[PDB]
Amino acid sequence: LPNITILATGGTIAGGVENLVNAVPQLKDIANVKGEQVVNIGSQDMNDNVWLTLAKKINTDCDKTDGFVITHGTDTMEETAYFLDLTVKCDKPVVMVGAMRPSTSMSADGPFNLYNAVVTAADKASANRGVLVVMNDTVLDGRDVTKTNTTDVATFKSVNYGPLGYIHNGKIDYQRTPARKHTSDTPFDVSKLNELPKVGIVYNYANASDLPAKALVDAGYDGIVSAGVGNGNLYKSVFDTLATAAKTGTAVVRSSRVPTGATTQDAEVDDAKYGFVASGTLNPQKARVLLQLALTQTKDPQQIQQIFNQY
Amino acid sequence: LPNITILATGGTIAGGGDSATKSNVGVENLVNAVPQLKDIANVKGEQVVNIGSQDMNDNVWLTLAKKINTDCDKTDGFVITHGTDTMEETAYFLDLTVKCDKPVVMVGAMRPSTSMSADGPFNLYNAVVTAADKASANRGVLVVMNDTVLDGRDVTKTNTTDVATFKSVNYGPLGYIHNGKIDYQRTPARKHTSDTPFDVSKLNELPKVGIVYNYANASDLPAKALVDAGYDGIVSAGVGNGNLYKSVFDTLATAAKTGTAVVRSSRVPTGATTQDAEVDDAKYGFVASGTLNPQKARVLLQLALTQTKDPQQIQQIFNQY
Amino acid sequence: LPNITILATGGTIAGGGDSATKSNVGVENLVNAVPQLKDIANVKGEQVVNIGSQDMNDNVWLTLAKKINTDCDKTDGFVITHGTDTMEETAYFLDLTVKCDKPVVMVGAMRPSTSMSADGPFNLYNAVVTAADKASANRGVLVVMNDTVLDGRDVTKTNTTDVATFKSVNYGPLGYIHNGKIDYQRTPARKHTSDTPFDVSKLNELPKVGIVYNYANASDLPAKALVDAGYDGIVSAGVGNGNLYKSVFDTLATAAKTGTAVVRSSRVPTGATTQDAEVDDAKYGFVASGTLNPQKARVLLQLALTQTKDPQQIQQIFNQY
Amino acid sequence: LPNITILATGGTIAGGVENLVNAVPQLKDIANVKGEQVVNIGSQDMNDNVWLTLAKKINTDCDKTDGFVITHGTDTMEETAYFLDLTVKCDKPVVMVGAMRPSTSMSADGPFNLYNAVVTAADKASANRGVLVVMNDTVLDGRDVTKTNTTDVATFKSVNYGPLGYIHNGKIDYQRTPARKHTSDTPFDVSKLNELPKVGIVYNYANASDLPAKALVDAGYDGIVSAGVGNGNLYKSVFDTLATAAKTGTAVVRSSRVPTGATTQDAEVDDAKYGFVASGTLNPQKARVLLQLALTQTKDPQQIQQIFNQY
Repeated sequence: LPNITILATGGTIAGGVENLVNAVPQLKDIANVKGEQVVNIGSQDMNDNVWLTLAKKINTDCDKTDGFVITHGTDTMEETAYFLDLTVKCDKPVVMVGAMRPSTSMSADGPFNLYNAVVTAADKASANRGVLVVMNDTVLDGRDVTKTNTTDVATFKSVNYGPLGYIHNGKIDYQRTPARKHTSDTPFDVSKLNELPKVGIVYNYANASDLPAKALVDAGYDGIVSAGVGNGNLYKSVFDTLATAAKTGTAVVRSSRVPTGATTQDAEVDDAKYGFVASGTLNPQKARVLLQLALTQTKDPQQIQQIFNQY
Repeated sequence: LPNITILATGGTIAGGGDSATKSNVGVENLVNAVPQLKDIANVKGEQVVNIGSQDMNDNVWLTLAKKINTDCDKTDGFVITHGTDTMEETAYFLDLTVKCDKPVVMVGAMRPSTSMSADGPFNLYNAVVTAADKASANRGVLVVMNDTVLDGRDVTKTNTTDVATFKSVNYGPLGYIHNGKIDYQRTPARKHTSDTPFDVSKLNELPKVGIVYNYANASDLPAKALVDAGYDGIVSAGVGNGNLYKSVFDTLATAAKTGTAVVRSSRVPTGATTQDAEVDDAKYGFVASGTLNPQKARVLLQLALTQTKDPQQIQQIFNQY
Repeated sequence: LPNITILATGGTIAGGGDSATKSNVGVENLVNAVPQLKDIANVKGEQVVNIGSQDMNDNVWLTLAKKINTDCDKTDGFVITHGTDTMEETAYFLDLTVKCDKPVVMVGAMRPSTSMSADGPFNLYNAVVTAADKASANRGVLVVMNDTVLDGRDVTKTNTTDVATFKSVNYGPLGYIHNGKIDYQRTPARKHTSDTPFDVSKLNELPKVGIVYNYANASDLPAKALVDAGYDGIVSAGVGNGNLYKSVFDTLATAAKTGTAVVRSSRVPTGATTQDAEVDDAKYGFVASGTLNPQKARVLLQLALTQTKDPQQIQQIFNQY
Repeated sequence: LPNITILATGGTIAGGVENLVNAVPQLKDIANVKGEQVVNIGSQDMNDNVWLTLAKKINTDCDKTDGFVITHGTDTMEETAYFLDLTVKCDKPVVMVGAMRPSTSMSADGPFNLYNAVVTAADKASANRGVLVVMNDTVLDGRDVTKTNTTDVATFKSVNYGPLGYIHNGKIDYQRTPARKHTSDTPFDVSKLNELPKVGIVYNYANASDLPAKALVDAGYDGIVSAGVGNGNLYKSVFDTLATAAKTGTAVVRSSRVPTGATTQDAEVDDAKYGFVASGTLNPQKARVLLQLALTQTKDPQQIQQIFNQY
């Protein structure tokens, strides 16, 4: 059976980490499982330092195991998954998993989610598909996956392009793979980084204040992601503040608060005139992930736009 | 035929039929752009304001509510043409502040009126059908898009470009439109229009309420900037079931005990931010938004703050409207 | 605490808590498999029948309706445990024939009770919560699955394996359940339970109604076989908005003028099969099903045929229930 | 500009076929369009003879054009699309398109759907993705696409695995391609066939009659697809009739009336014992398509099951 490493970032999702094989004994029939506690935080407190720790650990320990499962809180799992999708260089499956119900609650979803995550990490067909999220019997790619509902066990969906495969009786039928470049096909190399460029997110809505945007600019933030209205549009005072900042060198990415679809180039904002970048199907928190990593390579809006077109 | 007033807030959502007859109009041309409006209503148009909906603001909201409430006895129903980007916010504001019980229907277009297969003309026709239907009364303010009647509280823009973008993502639509007929199977249970206490006829401004986003390694600077500006309320677009990044939590905990109303909503597009989850709202003086997303929670918080600053009373408001 | 009766129609959807105490139950063990039922209700269980729901039939339907109507005054609410494959059919049959106004809630499980992360226990808990809630009365027969309360008319199985499969795909759910509390925001407008004329207490059989599928190059032999057997009604699972393959159309046109009731439904999983579309129903004597899918249209057609054979009166029934 | 052939099977969807460039003049700016009327029927009357005509025409005329657009009624478009997905051997885009509103109705969707279908057929990136359906600004694969709503212009969706790309301003961002084998990677060759094996569909529901199933068996049908309940289950009397028929050599495929998900092997029916085949994510009408073509190659249930696992 394959050697699978479980990297935990918080509390247990079934039934500490070295006792998962006794909480889910059926794991022993599909893998030899070894567990390590990397951090212990709630995922609402996820941060850049944990991201760097996780990427470096996977890239360092790749040769010591056949696949990785990362147990993670659901709140920010979609952000961590995409960060690792862009920075992991390991050739072996990396699978993120969580639980929408507490492990001690009735009909807890964690045990079977963990089982199916280990199935996915052990499947030779899972390799070269990027970093994966496995939730509710489904294999999802780290780029498009997002939390769609605040409480449903079925909350995680790839809302623009769909799942990669479904799991039944411990077997996966993969019918899709992400076309955007991931893992060893990206230039992002965080092995020597102690920190990431500073990128914040501002919301747009009727009568929106420019004060949040101005505060990030005044703090010297390297980039700002706009959660715009509709197809990435901005309330006038927010636009004005971000347009001035882009002329001073702040990177500005237009995303959307709208939960599906793409913030497109060639719409109602002349991005080239203002020095802005359109996020495509990346939602604001995912756009932040790629913008931070883009800013490790370049500050030029045309080159950042090309990054947002390839990854 | 019913008298229907169209209130325009921006550009035309339907064009055509405007060839001149003299050798030598705007909203008044809609009866020529969509000539079959004649079959279903007596239409009169007024241009209230002309702005893109990404620049929607409190002043336009107050103008619309006051106009509808003042002109209720002069017409049988209202249609408001509005940009799609913030329609869901205006719809809910009017849902809470309109006291006319005659139908008020909002409508827009996801394709330009000059484009191939423009959706505006048929959307406008169906909006007038809805405003003319006696069965549409007493259901609150409505949004009519893509052959569907949606209630103003739950309706939201779900896709950046699709003509089918507007959905009531938690509780579903009220009715579907086919061949100019509506089969209504639902009505909102939350209190609306004349069953709310919100009365803005005499108000010239609304309490200041801003929105902050949560994500990994979120800065507290947006929240701090609102607090420094003396904002009356702050809505948090939380992660998951309304949770907060530690730095943002710290600032909002301070703000809630120092005279700021704090509502926990969620960046997650469906589902409720609940009480009795993983944030002790009673300890911190916070309010949970329920199924109201951040921009909709801002609407209700602004209006709540015209009545009260007490967090327990604001929570009751968020449990009733 | 309310008295809640559980009527089981098959295997247990929750297990455990059954260790013996003597050195030397089935549905009666559910209070041990889900011990927190004690916190919310006084539960008594009866095994009505024991079958897989793919073998559901008219006799079980009649038994359930009669039992609920007979035992209504002996309890405060009912929960029916049922297989998922045909739950949506039984739910609608009971929605039309139950005359008790106390809550009747159906519940099932998409994972075996012995499996990892089995959904049955929490589904049953939430079903009892719903049946015990005074607010659940007068909303018709309900289905409670995956923390959601769904009305029996619109609820359908949308996925072959997902625990979240049951959805009200046209008009949405009535309420969501969190921490043992329901926030109801909707109720069905179509007439149900004591507002219908359908009374099956004295009936030992139901009219014969079959379903035929439409597709490219569809054979007329299924339809002809029903007609030859003297079926009282035939439901067509049409293509698109209720359309029929030419050979099937020919047979059903003949059947409708020769004493068979013919209802046009659709294999398409959401939306209505409408009147005034591309099938002249008046000319052919057909009835359009609206949002009722084929198996749900069969339920209403069977019951319509206990009252009338007249296609105009059956159409009115399909417009009211 | 590319040469695009429009093959019409019914009435016009914009504004006969030789006049589409004047109904949608913007087509002239993206392609040189030539139109042919192959048949003129409503798609509710679609049939095997039209399917054979279309496949042979595309395979014969492949060298004479750069891509194909087929105008088709929406009712059975998902069946024709999958038939062609399995039988077209041409290396050039084949794109199906229709309209949910009449061409003479307000806000008719046909004109822009046709424009976007020609965009897709002209895009070099559309090749080698199988037969496509283009509806409501979206490119969908012929296998998974299905009509989800009776009237909505947005009705067509790939409900299990998602779309291949979205179209904005005449440009497509493809992020997916079907993994199941299609077009020139299948063995199905209809170039010399005058007819297809007889395959019918029976519905399952409470108290279901076995008489439809028995009628198809008595007519000597080569195959029967069951629209089962849940995960492909059958009402007892239908099961019994189909089990007896399978022992006599009738091919029997279990599908489901449930609109998403897979009728799986290793569930509540012992397919190997009874000689049945599980359809996977193919719905009943799509399962019929593949079963008919399977039966041109083999009558053995294990070999038919392998076909349903590869195509």
